[PDB]
Amino acid sequence: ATFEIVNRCSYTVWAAASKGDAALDAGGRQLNSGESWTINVEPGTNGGKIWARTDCYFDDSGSGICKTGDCGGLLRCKRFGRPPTTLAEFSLNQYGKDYIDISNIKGFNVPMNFSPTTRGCRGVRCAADIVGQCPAKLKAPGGGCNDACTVFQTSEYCCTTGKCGPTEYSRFFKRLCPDAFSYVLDKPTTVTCPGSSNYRVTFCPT
Repeated sequence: ATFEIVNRCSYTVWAAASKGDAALDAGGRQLNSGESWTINVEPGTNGGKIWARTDCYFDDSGSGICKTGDCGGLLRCKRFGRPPTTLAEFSLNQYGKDYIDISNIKGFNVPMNFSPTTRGCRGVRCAADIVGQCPAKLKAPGGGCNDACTVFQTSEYCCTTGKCGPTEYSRFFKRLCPDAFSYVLDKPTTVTCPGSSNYRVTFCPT
């Protein structure tokens, strides 16, 4: 499957793509404002994610640091990124269908649209100014809006036992972005697409 990753932000981002224990395609690349990077993701990839990283520095070897979304200091990510990260999440070719969503469970750094480029389903979007409107206690001093689990490390925020409810903090993310997951047990906003669909992830869609 193809994923065209498009940076519409006015700032550079370093795109990342991983399924947690491995890179997808090259795993990461710099995207200046306006640039597009097309990746190939193997059919059947389960639990893949794409995200933006901000304010990165990399040496000649591809080692360094990002202020949001850092994946072990690598340009080419092999693992998931450090919160806060808005997440485009997908599982492909799962009993004949693809499943896509956006999540704010690991916080928010960059606004996102995640849409099919092929027929048969709708896109999802989280494009509100979550960083600007972020509750004081959630603001990440390194940049972005943290989720409550990251900040407070409680069973209720992290849904550790599988029995958690919405919270004042999850309701903030849900109010700004109704079509993204706000907490682990949120009413799902996952979209079913035809198996083997192709996609575009656009940072800063509006």
